[PDB]
Amino acid sequence: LLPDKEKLLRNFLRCANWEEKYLYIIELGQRLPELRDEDRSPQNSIQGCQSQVWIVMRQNAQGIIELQGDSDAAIVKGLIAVVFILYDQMTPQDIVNFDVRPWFEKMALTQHLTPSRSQGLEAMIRAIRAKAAALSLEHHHHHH
Amino acid sequence: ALLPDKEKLLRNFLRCANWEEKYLYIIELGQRLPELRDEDRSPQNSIQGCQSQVWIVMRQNAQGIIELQGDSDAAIVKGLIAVVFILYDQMTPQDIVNFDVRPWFEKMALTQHLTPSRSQGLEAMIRAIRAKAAALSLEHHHH
Repeated sequence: LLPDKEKLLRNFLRCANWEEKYLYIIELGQRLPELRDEDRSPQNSIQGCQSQVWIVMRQNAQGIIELQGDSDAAIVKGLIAVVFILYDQMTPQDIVNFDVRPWFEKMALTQHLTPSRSQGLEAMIRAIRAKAAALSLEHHHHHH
Repeated sequence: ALLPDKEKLLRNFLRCANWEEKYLYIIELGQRLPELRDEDRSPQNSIQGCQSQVWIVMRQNAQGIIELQGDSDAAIVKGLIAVVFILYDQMTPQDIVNFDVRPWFEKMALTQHLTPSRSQGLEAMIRAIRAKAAALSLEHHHH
């Protein structure tokens, strides 16, 4: 399976150099479960990642998010796994108020990946939070 | 192959803006290598110590120039092969023997920030080539 966020950060920082870090991210991506051919459709497409990206978020029998995704770009799929780890086992509202910025700063991703890659990472985060917000946002009564 | 010359190659590396762009450029250089002749890929032209399958075939044409072709099992290593071919482009065996690559690898910081084996594999292919070059350099061309 995928390590929790605490272990991800510790293993990442334990890598002796950036090639090891880069291949570790890709390795995690390859560990993601296969995406149902049925879910690999436009409805689940994410734009702005310089590649094909698919992400599906659904709530189980309880109110906890279950995330699945894929990318035709290995490094992008790895970033998908990194975000899944950080948002793992959270309710929609937990995802909305969870600040991931400090985790990425510690990993120093934006400083080692291409700007285009970093933008793709921001796009998926924004897309996941958007989906989490649509499930928890307030429909204020003064707006009915 | 259609690749920049040493001089251009170096400038290109200097322009890389981040670890990833540089890493992928090395992979790109490998992707620019012509495919090896169907089974030119022999245990003979096999290089060892590159933490992967590496093949390099050396040839000397009618003009005494060394022509090199290669391929690797690992994309990054194949990029390192491409770099080596560019450095030795259009050289005679003797040229390859007295060419000090050290200053070039140093300015490119080629294997820096890569896993340890990369610089080991790089050293492997260089000694392999220099070895063959020296052998040929003892038997001189015409003039």
